[PDB]
Amino acid sequence: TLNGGITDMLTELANFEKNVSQAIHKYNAYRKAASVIAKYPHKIKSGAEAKKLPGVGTKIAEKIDEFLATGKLRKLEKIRQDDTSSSINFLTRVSGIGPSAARKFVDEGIKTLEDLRKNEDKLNHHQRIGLKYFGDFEKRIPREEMLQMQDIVLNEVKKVDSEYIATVCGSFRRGAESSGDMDVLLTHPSFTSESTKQPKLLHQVVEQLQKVHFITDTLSKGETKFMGVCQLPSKNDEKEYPHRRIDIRLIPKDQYYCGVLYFTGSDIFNKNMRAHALEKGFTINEYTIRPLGVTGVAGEPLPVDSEKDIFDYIQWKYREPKDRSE
DNA sequence: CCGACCGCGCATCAGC
DNA sequence: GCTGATGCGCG
DNA sequence: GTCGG
Ligand SMILES: [Ca+2]
Ligand SMILES: [Mg+2]
Ligand SMILES: [Mg+2]
Ligand SMILES: [Mg+2]
Repeated sequence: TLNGGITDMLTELANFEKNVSQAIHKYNAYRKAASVIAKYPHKIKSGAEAKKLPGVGTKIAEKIDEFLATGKLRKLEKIRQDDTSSSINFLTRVSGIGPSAARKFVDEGIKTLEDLRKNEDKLNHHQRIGLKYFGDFEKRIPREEMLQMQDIVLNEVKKVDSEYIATVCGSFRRGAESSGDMDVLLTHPSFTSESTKQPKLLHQVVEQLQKVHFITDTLSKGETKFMGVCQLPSKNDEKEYPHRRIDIRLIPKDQYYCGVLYFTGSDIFNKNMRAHALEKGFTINEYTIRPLGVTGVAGEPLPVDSEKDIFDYIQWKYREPKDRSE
């Protein structure tokens, strides 16, 4: 947190551009600058110093000078004062409400938690669950609780079929002491890039977890991706644990390494890595890495036997998960 | 300058 | 019903 | 908003 004041300001700018301006490229610009600054091992003394980092340009450097000088940013002070902007920023904190819906609700005079509660009829299923657990979803998950959650998911999955393999990814795999949610990567030998030998592979796991009352709500669900809600069991006489977000992704077994690279993140790391891939003449998704032809069209999937193979193709030294928290 | 900025699953809607 | 676009979300 | 060519 050497430069926490600066990274916080940039993150707030990023969110404004995403949520209010709907300017996704500016959102990404601010996030990139925040990330490069967060990893910079010196306390920043000037905008000039910051501008030497990639992703920090003239405008952000000027903002950093203002912030260092006064401890604030006039641009943000004004944004905080603005009713429409503040309302839109708030509503987007509900899962399922993005920039477009938030502005639509604000138009219709729905702009507070109270307003949402009285207008449940205007929400879709995802938004209604997001509102229901608004408080809980803002809380972080102590790694101690992530470990208990891991034990439950891994054991319940084993009970369904011993051939499943469940891997907890995201911030947890990066070694974080707390996580925003739980991300589970699932494989089964019956599901590969070549064939699907059993139907309902994801379904059966989701069903078992609902049966033991671990999964409590569903935000969205398909053949390969589940997004929903879960909760640890609590003991006699004790307060219940908060409800938590859970994501489950079923990946073809022979594409596990690309899948775990993707699902481990961070999100900014993934964007950085994929961009570099392109520069090197490859394209990366959660399934494969493929060479780009002279025309720029993706060729056939390259052989991958480890996460490190992917790094090797794009000529990056291997980075352990704990070093991917960008 | 300026285009180029990752990549994709699921839900919802418009148009047919 | 299907296809395509869009919104939202995952990392 | 940034920056590579
Ligand atoms: Ca996230
Ligand atoms: Mg996560
Ligand atoms: Mg996340
Ligand atoms: Mg997640």
